[PDB]
Amino acid sequence: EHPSIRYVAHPLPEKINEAKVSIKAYLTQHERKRLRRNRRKMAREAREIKIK
RNA sequence: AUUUGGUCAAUUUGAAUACAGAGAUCAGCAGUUCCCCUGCAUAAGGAUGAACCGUU
Repeated sequence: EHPSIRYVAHPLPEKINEAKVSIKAYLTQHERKRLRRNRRKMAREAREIKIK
C-alpha cells in the first residue's frame, strides 16, 4: 500500500539547457564575390557623388 | 529618232537672303574583371620557443 503497485509513473524528463551556438553561416565563393562587387560598387558611387 | 532619271537645304516671304550647314586633334589618370607578389586584419588550423619552484 505505501508504495502502490497499481500506478505507472511518467516523471518529468529534465531538458538540458543546450547552449544556442549561432551557426557560422558560410558563403559560396560566388556569393562572396557578389557581395564584394556590390559594396565596393556602392562605395565608388558614393565617392563619385561626393566628388561630383 | 525625241525624252525622265538633274528641285540645295535653312531663314525672311506675302521672290529675296542666305550658299551646303556648323568642335577638332594629341595626352594622362582612375575605375571594371582576372592573375601574381607583398604587409595588415579577421576567422579557423597547425608548428615551435623560452630558468624554476609555485598556490591554500
